Amino acid sequence: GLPNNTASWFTALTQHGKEDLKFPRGQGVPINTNSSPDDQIGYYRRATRRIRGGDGKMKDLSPRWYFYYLGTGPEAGLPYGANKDGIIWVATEGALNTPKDHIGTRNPANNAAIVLQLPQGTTLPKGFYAEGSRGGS
RNA sequence: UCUCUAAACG
Repeated sequence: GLPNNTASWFTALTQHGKEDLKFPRGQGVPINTNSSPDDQIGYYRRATRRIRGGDGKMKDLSPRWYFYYLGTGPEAGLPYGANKDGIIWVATEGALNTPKDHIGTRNPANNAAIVLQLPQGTTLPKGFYAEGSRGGS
């Protein structure tokens, strides 16, 4: 198999406030045409860019938030709904609680990234900056 | 509550 591709396919949100990207009910799984109905299960996590030591640049900005598919991204070895700090788990009725082998080992670096967007274009948390809801007034 | 990475003004 190819190695674990570890990064998010999608656009990442940036913090304005201080409270974590905590959804109601487990409802917050994004849309992506190049994915099946079984695929639609995943988690949100933080990216403080705050360095434990070595191999990264302090930049002082607010933090970011990334999504991953189930059994993919940095927490790829957790099952669904696991009890770890700064992970927010999300699922659809229609998804399967299996890890995503192809989606978790293939190469995102091949193109542009996928716009993070909810079903119906449901407006993401006011605490955060997304690619939608641009321009005024 | 909680440290994680490629610049932000939904």
